[PDB]
Amino acid sequence: GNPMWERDKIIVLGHRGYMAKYPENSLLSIRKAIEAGADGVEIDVWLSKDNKVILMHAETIDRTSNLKGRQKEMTLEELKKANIGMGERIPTLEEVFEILPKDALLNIEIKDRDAAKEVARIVSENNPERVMISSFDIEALREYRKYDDTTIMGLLVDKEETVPLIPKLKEKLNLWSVNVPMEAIPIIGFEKTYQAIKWVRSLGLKIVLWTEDDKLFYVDENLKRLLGMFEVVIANDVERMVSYLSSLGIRLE
Repeated sequence: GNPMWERDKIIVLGHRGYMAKYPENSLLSIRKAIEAGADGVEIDVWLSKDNKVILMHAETIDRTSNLKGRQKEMTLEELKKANIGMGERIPTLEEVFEILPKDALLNIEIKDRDAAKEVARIVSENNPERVMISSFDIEALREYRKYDDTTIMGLLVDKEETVPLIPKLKEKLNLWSVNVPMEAIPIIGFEKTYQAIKWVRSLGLKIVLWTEDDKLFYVDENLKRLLGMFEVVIANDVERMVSYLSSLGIRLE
């Protein structure tokens, strides 16, 4: 189907660019991720008051920037006025596609269903084959699918009750993957998590693994025990992940 995401090699993306070492959701972290050997990056996007797709994880700029405010209620000039760490400014999605290699993977996490239209447009101009759209918000995935029905799409899951719904969401939304947090292993148990992933894969879905704490990849060799059950890992520390996967012999470089 899609040779950019369907590989025999494990895909490594940097979480918010490279948030273990550089400012999150910044243009600097993105370049740094690619140079450390990431296949690409995951970013969080919202829609600004004046209709620009901007990168930011939280619903306010309090925590990562020196200013305050809800970015949905602000314009792009007011936002390019923040410092998000190391002199970086809040980037727009267009700036991200300018910075990235034209072949580099981009996992856009839509945090704002209002952004779906603009995200689909920008994406159609910038080589969609290398884009994955994901969201915890099903209505954001649904809205995205009104504009673009071919781009690779992943459902992010943070609640146990979403899992039985996956077969129907797969059909409603033409899902390629389910994006699973490593935190599920402690919270619901390793074996339950394993069986759940096995079941999702039996539906013909691929698996993206993410986490808020890269320790959870390495403790109790959680990721090693899942070898063969994931296509993509989203790592806060790209260098550590690339080395680790090299050390297992499964991913070159």
